[PDB]
Amino acid sequence: SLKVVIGYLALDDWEFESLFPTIEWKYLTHINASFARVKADGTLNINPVRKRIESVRETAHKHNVKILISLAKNSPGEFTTAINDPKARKELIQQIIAFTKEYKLDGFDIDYEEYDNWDKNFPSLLVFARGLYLAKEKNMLMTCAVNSRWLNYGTEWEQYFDYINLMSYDRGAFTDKPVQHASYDDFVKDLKYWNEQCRASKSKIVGGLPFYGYSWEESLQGAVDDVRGIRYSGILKHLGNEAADKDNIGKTYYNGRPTIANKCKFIKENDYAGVMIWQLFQDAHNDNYDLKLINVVGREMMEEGHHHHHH
Ligand SMILES: N[C@@H]1[C@@H](O)[C@H](O)[C@@H](CO)O[C@H]1O
Repeated sequence: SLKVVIGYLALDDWEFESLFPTIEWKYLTHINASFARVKADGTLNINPVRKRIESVRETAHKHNVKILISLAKNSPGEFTTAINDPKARKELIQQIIAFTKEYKLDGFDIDYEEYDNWDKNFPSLLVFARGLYLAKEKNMLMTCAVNSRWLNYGTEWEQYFDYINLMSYDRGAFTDKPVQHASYDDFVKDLKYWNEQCRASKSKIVGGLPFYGYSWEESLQGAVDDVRGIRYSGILKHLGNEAADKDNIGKTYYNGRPTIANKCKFIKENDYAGVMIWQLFQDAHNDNYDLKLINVVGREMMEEGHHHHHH
């Protein structure tokens, strides 16, 4: 089966202008334009993507990369409210299909993360999934960003998606207490979980990879964001190039090149669909080109090899 590399791209990222011209398209098969936000009434807040979606699509397509619009809650409870209301649900489904057609995208990605009353709300989420699947075009791609092991998705869910992107990161990282938010062991167990418990064929299961981490270091308390999150580019900037080949330095935990490489290796060695990346823009800049994580994924998943013309 064909391997994939699905990269998330935040279209309203502060570093967009500067970094967009550097996207390594040869190492990507799909990109998820980051978030048209779902509103309580089923309508979409497309402010984070409206200004660049068309331009991103033209570029992606020029490099034969598929582009999907990723959807997530506008604010807590809004995505749930939308799917729990019949008319708002039908409106939402029409908006997604319409946005996808209007901007000539290849599909859409569902990133539903309303954890309040998860089990109670799942039947309505399924009703939503079934609907989108029925309303979408046959050729339109339909993917989803999912959690593993800690939340049930049942065994029906899987069949409606071309690719299931496992968010194997942020594990136990929102308290004091430094932790590795994306360990190798958790990555492997998450993959197993979807194949053995959610009964999803390995052929559509894709392992998520983080191009960022967290730091509980006192010296970086202002460099990290809202939740102590820090980009790989930030990690190299403050911790030095030596950080590129480790998953931890002091109280800063992330995924260095060896681990990213090893996760990619596991994917290939066990015939999974491929890998996914949360935020391509978080990667190192060209000042550290050789230490870029996308190049590690590229060397593992999209290695051209030695070839010649006139075969
Ligand atoms: N014709 C091939 C190219 O397609 C390939 O990209 C290049 C890589 O070095 O080798 C050439 O022989």
